[PDB]
Amino acid sequence: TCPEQDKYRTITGMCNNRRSPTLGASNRAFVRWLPAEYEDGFSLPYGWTPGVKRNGFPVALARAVSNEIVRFPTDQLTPDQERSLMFMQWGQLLDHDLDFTPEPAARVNCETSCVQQPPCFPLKIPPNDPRIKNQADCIPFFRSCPACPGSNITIRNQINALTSFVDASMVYGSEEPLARNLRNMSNQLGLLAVNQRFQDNGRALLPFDNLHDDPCLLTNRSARIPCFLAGDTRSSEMPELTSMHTLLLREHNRLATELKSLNPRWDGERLYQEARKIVGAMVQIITYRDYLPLVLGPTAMRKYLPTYRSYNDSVDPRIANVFTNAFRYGHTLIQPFMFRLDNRYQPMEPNPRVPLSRVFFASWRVVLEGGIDPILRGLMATPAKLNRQNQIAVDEIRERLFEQVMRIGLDLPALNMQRSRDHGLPGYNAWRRFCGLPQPETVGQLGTVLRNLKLARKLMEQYGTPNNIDIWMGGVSEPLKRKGRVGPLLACIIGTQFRKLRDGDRFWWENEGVFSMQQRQALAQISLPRIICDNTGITTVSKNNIFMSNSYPRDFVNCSTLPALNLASWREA
Amino acid sequence: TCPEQDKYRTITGMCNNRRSPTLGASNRAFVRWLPAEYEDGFSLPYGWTPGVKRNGFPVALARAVSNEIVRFPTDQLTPDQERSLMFMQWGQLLDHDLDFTPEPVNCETSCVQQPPCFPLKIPPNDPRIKNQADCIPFFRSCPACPGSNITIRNQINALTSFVDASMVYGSEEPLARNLRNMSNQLGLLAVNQRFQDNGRALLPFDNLHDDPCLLTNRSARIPCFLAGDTRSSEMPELTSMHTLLLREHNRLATELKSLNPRWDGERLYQEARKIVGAMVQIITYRDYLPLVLGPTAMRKYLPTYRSYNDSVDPRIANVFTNAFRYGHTLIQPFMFRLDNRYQPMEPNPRVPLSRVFFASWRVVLEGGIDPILRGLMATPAKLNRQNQIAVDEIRERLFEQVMRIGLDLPALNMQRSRDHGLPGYNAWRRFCGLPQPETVGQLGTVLRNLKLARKLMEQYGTPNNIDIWMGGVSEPLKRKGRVGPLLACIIGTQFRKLRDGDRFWWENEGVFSMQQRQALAQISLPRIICDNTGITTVSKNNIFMSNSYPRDFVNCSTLPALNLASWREA
Ligand SMILES: *[C@@H]1O[C@H](CO[C@@H]2O[C@@H](C)[C@@H](O)[C@@H](O)[C@@H]2O)[C@@H](O[C@@H]2O[C@H](CO)[C@@H](O[C@@H]3O[C@H](CO[C@H]4O[C@H](CO)[C@@H](O)[C@H](O)[C@@H]4O[C@@H]4O[C@H](CO)[C@@H](O)[C@H](O)[C@H]4NC(C)=O)[C@@H](O)[C@H](O[C@H]4O[C@H](CO)[C@@H](O)[C@H](O)[C@@H]4O)[C@@H]3O)[C@H](O)[C@H]2NC(C)=O)[C@H](O)[C@H]1NC(C)=O
Ligand SMILES: *[C@@H]1O[C@H](CO)[C@@H](O[C@@H]2O[C@H](CO)[C@@H](O[C@@H]3O[C@H](CO[C@H]4O[C@H](CO)[C@@H](O)[C@H](O[C@H]5O[C@H](CO)[C@@H](O)[C@H](O)[C@@H]5O)[C@@H]4O)[C@@H](O)[C@H](O[C@H]4O[C@H](CO)[C@@H](O)[C@H](O)[C@@H]4O)[C@@H]3O)[C@H](O)[C@H]2NC(C)=O)[C@H](O)[C@H]1NC(C)=O
Ligand SMILES: *[C@@H]1O[C@H](CO[C@@H]2O[C@@H](C)[C@@H](O)[C@@H](O)[C@@H]2O)[C@@H](O[C@@H]2O[C@H](CO)[C@@H](O[C@@H]3O[C@H](CO[C@H]4O[C@H](CO)[C@@H](O)[C@H](O)[C@@H]4O)[C@@H](O)[C@H](O[C@H]4O[C@H](CO)[C@@H](O)[C@H](O)[C@@H]4O)[C@@H]3O)[C@H](O)[C@H]2NC(C)=O)[C@H](O)[C@H]1NC(C)=O
Ligand code: HEM
Ligand code: HEM
Ligand SMILES: *[C@@H]1O[C@H](CO)[C@@H](O[C@@H]2O[C@H](CO)[C@@H](O[C@@H]3O[C@H](CO)[C@@H](O)[C@H](O)[C@@H]3O)[C@H](O)[C@H]2NC(C)=O)[C@H](O)[C@H]1NC(C)=O
Ligand SMILES: *[C@@H]1O[C@H](CO)[C@@H](O[C@@H]2O[C@H](CO)[C@@H](O)[C@H](O)[C@H]2NC(C)=O)[C@H](O)[C@H]1NC(C)=O
Ligand SMILES: *[C@@H]1O[C@H](CO)[C@@H](O[C@H]2O[C@H](CO)[C@@H](O)[C@H](O)[C@H]2NC(C)=O)[C@H](O)[C@H]1NC(C)=O
Ligand SMILES: Fc1ccc([C@@H]2CCNC[C@H]2COc2ccc3c(c2)OCO3)cc1
Ligand SMILES: *[C@@H]1O[C@H](CO)[C@@H](O)[C@H](O)[C@H]1NC(C)=O
Ligand SMILES: *[C@@H]1O[C@H](CO)[C@@H](O)[C@H](O)[C@H]1NC(C)=O
Ligand SMILES: [Ca+2]
Ligand SMILES: [Ca+2]
Ligand SMILES: [Cl-]
Ligand SMILES: [Cl-]
Ligand SMILES: [Cl-]
Ligand SMILES: [Cl-]
Ligand SMILES: [Cl-]
Ligand SMILES: [Cl-]
Ligand SMILES: [Cl-]
Ligand SMILES: [Cl-]
Ligand SMILES: [Cl-]
Ligand SMILES: [Cl-]
Repeated sequence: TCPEQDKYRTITGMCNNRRSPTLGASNRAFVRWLPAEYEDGFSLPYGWTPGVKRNGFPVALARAVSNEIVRFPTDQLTPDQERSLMFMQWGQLLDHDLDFTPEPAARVNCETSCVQQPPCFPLKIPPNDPRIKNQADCIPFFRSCPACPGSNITIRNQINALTSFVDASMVYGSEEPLARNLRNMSNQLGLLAVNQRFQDNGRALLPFDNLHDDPCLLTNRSARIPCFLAGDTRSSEMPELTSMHTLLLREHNRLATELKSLNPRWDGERLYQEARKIVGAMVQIITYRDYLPLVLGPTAMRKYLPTYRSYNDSVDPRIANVFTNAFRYGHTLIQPFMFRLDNRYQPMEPNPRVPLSRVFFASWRVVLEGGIDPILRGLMATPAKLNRQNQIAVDEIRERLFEQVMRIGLDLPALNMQRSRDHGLPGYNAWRRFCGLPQPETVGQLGTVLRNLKLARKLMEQYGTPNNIDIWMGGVSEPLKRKGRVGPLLACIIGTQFRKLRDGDRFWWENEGVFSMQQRQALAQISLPRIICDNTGITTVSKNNIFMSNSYPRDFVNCSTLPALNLASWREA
Repeated sequence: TCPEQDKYRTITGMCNNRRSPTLGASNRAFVRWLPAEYEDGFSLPYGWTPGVKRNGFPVALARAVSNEIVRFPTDQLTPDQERSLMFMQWGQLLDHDLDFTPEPVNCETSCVQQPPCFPLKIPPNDPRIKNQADCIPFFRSCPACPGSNITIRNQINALTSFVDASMVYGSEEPLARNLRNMSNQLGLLAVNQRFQDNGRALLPFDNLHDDPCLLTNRSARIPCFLAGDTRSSEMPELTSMHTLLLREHNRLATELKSLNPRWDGERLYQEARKIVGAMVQIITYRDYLPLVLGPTAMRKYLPTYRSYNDSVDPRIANVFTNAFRYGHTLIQPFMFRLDNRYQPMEPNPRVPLSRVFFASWRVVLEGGIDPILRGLMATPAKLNRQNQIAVDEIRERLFEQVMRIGLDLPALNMQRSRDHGLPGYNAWRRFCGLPQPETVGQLGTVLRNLKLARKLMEQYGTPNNIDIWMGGVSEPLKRKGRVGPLLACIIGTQFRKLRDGDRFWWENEGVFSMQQRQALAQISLPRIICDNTGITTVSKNNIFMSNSYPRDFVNCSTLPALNLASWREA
């Protein structure tokens, strides 16, 4: 059973909820907000058996839907005047705090075969594909690991390998073996392990991982730079993400250092926990104070996230299956380059803009092409992409995803849609209904909902009914909320999820007993610009709201102008 | 994939809901309305490991709770002036339409706590069981995902959730074909080939490996019956109702053959089955449930039907399997049999319940079903009172004749809720939007009974830990109902989903013609008894309320029969 008193989070999230102690813990099934919809009722995804209809209509190929609706010419790309690319990157990093859906290891081999045999669910290629002319080819896809393998009885559900809580588990890990390996066990300073072979202008980099089949090595053979080791396994997927992970590692070590000065008699354990506790609170505050309001807009923010009252032990904090797909809205924010800038915020030469298809798993570009400062600068001073109904997502992810390290480039929009079918998620209208929103039955009604009859027509041509529209596709097709970057449906799902992660987290930073009133006063002062200042060689940063500020010099200030975190109230006699 | 058109229910309930076709089908996990509460978070029930507390307090022995709170002296028993014993029996029969939770080696003879056994420990100073090294046998319910460290243990419903008379027809296709008369093209159910009840049909016999009905008598050598549900023989009153509905099927198939001579056996079976199903729905929702819930809760939880809603989940909830056991408080300690003058039928007009369990011989050799049905109609149910919860015939002597020791059904109810990982009273109160008492004083207010509140806190320590059955049946009854607010909410909520989420609900456009629905509105359970037994005087009005001979009785000739005119075809 659970300790009747405790001071800190467990690593796995076990015991956050004392009455049902696995809720929000790692390696458990997702909760379902709606009953699953599988071709055979309990296991096989729609699109599995050729010729089998969904709810009266043919299943559209995920790749076909991507081609006809998501595809757009890259020269048309609209930059978001009101959002930085840091808005995109915080979303990915946050996602990697919340959910990871494990797949079986490459092994019959889904990566090299186009045979549809468990556990493979390859994406078929439509006729007249702009890229893949051989229709006997396919895009690789492994089905998500089931919670109960080989069962006839259970309705297939998938697994979340992370703690659902906003607890910085992407830094500290969600399993105890990994969480100990991430720590510096050389001394009693309560530090996280740092790279022993390289530094970034004197500052720390993430340790290297020891992988059986390391993909970062494939991106540059001569460089011989492996993937990094972090709390989450996807830390090296793009260098912008790596940058944020690195930034938070440093911030942990900085805090543990300052707490050692302040409380000299604290051992390594106490320093680690207390630093971890703060980093967690900082991720909560940036997310709920700065990030989410700009996702949802002010109306939805009031509706779905009213003022915090207190912890409610009857609120289920698990990640919902649908959330893993809906929170992928952020794929519409992705620019087709990685932007690097020098200390004058000027294109850092020789390669200021690297195509995304050449940065995936390219840990070598962090170690050998100037560290994280140029990348963080690019995030702060470049605009996000804007989602528009005829410019949904760029070809660097739709045509060339992981191009360097796979037999064929993937299509992330199409994977989003195959994945929703794999997970047995209901269609657009079922989720509309779940959210208390009107459900369009006809092309005209869908036109009204989308304020776009052209797009409504394309969707009905693919899907036949709005009942069958894949949740991602429908969600991101919707016109955006005032001062937000999602439509009503995604607002509802995302809002609902984050409310539960807050109200049902016993260690929420505002919950009575977690922090003293003076510590909460102090924590209210933190910001992400400040964290960049404290832990990089950057001295000019974005004005608050870092997710909106996107134009040099107009939206920038000196580091000296910003309030630091005062750790005075953490001192003990 | 589901047939895009169909006329009749599948046997398994597959394809009722076309978007999620397993919903309400047989042999699937229960739905959870709340997250499970297990000692280890995912599998072990509270009370499993000695010394491990629940939510700050020791776990009370289920048998101790039964002894201190459920036990009452049988001479104090209060009869319900407003409810027949038929009200009790229809509840059990309906339950056997909705849910059966299957179990799996050594649990029947061993008191060692080793999976899958979860034996009930005996407290000191037990009124009945003096040997503290003994125990009450208990098998844990089967898990949906055996041996998993990942999944939160959930249990299985072997029946169709729908109100579809699956206790008559079966919930699996092998069994459903064996229940049919495949000798001819009349669409009949199989009847007993060795015995009759004054010329009328009895249920076939089952072929069981370990048949308990044989143990009851022994010289009589009468095995258990075979029905849609495996529990048909558990008491003869239940057997009577099963038998009654078998006859009613065969009667309807007969009349439809006259009316439509060119219909084959399949068409007759399905069309008769369709009617019997509608009759079970109508008696349940029109006659039964209003008297369970009372008029307030009935309006709240079961407003006027509109139409089928394919987004309503019709699965049975895990908690319902335990909450709907409220009907154990309605059970009288005798089986009552009456002759055609409604007078004690000799020999043995009142048999102790501990001598009727699995006693199929008493149907075949002691006068058939007419005396039993008469006893149900003309005897009062027991009334649930806070100091008279459940009788010792089920608390002390359950299944005494057919196993090594008498069971305690109230205690099993409570061990079972822990087995299933159900939250305690307050979590369910909260789920229902009801106030959650934290102190003995608040619990006194809620129960309108400070004495009972004190006893419960002595056992449980907090209202958070009170077992759902125990808490539910402790609550004062609603005006003109026989459950409190919490059970009203759970039961009401469940039956609303079974109605609004059933594609084959009898009022749903397209199931029956408008003329067939006019005709079906006329059916009643008294009528069904008339049509299919040698009984000619039956209960008035609301059979579940009518409980006193002659005051509440009428002649069969006074009642309208079911007009099958609108079932005729060219
Ligand atoms: C601590 O947090 C608990 C969880 O709250 C939910 O999650 C949090 C994060 C917020 O988003 C909350 O706003 C959200 O509600 C709270 O407990 C919940 O309280 C509500 C209100 O009393 C309870 O609702 C009641 O549910 C009864 C049972 O029926 C429910 O379940 C069925 C199957 O699950 C489903 O068919 C029903 O639709 C219903 O589901 C609820 O729907 C309503 C509205 O869409 C929601 O408000 C509920 O959250 C849903 N619950 C679930 C579990 O999915 C109903 O009978 C009852 O409504 C009846 O009475 C009211 C007036 O009395 C009438 O308006 C209405 O006509 C109806 O007849 C009510 O809806 C809910 O079950 C509780 N959840 C749990 C886990 O117990 C706590 O209240 C909160 N405590 C504090 C101090 O803040
Ligand atoms: C756990 O935590 C500890 C403490 O925080 C980490 O210790 C650090 O290890 C790294 C790498 O293993 C060291 O970096 C190397 O530094 C040497 C020279 O060290 C000197 O200069 C430092 C510069 O600021 C200075 O801090 C050092 O002072 C400390 O150490 C001395 C002597 O032990 C001690 O007495 C003092 O009191 C201080 O504690 C010292 O003056 C440098 O030569 C190395 O160069 C490498 O890289 C180059 C390429 O640029 C390569 O070409 C070289 O040949 C070589 O490979 C390297 O930069 C760092 O000095 C350590 N810091 C401290 C505070 O001890 C430890 O790593 C953590 N473990 C894990 C797993 O994270
Ligand atoms: C057909 O039936 C559908 C299900 O009906 C339910 O069961 C039947 C038998 C009745 O009891 C009925 O009353 C039940 O509703 C029905 O769909 C349901 O419609 C409601 C209302 O639109 C939906 O509730 C809304 O849900 C969203 C999402 O949150 C829910 O899920 C989370 C996670 O599980 C829970 O924590 C929440 O408590 C919710 O349960 C909510 O965001 C939303 O509340 C917000 O918006 C409303 C309206 O503005 C505000 O009043 C609130 O304060 C919030 O701001 C609602 O709670 C429900 O999800 C939905 N269920 C399904 C399965 O879709 C359907 O409408 C019926 N249709 C017809 C045609 O008859
Ligand atoms: C490479 C990828 C990115 C590069 C910038 C990227 C970005 C984001 C943002 C901005 C997100 C949210 C705001 C976000 C969320 C989630 N993603 Fe996505 N993403 C990249 C790559 C992937 C890939 C590949 C997947 C898996 C696709 C598949 O179905 O096979 C992916 C998923 C997700 C996801 C679900 C996570 C999970 O539980 O497994 C998000 C919530 N991303 N990304
Ligand atoms: C013998 C038993 C009965 C009568 C002589 C009897 C009566 C009822 C009524 C009147 C019910 C509803 C109003 C009702 C519901 C449910 N019961 Fe209960 N019951 C008798 C015996 C049992 C036994 C034995 C069990 C199982 C005991 C255990 O848990 O160890 C039992 C259960 C149930 C039940 C749950 C059924 C399931 O899903 O498996 C009801 C809904 N009854 N009974
Ligand atoms: C088990 O079943 C047997 C029947 O198979 C039961 O035996 C029966 O007991 C009754 C007791 O009244 C006998 O009734 C008697 O019948 C005779 C002849 O008409 C009559 O003279 C007596 O006055 C009385 O009415 C019945 O005949 C007898 N049947 C047989 C075949 O022996 C037995 O009692 C059952 N087990 C029990 C209840 O312990
Ligand atoms: C199947 O149905 C037939 C016809 O309804 C049953 O046959 C009758 O059986 C009774 C007694 O068992 C006989 O006395 C009648 O003379 C038979 N009637 C006819 C028309 O043949 C048959 O027994 C049924 N089978 C089962 C298993 O119930
Ligand atoms: C692979 O990594 C090497 C580092 O090992 C990167 O480049 C090297 O190539 C640059 C390209 O202009 C040279 O200017 C560098 O001096 C050189 N560095 C070393 C140590 O050899 C190389 O560009 C990477 N390859 C690709 C195609 O990106
Ligand atoms: F640890 C993890 C990181 C990323 C994931 C991703 C989840 C979505 N599906 C694709 C997965 C990436 O798999 C890859 C990527 C590059 C490769 C590779 C396989 O073989 C050699 O080069 C899974 C596990
Ligand atoms: C689960 O854990 C138990 C208890 O230690 C172990 O005996 C069992 O073999 C494990 N099984 C699986 C399938 O993970
Ligand atoms: C039923 O008919 C009988 C005659 O068989 C008659 O005496 C009796 O009064 C009728 N009604 C009632 C209520 O018993
Ligand atoms: Ca987490
Ligand atoms: Ca049924
Ligand atoms: Cl879901
Ligand atoms: Cl290293
Ligand atoms: Cl905040
Ligand atoms: Cl368009
Ligand atoms: Cl700078
Ligand atoms: Cl439940
Ligand atoms: Cl037989
Ligand atoms: Cl009705
Ligand atoms: Cl025996
Ligand atoms: Cl009392």
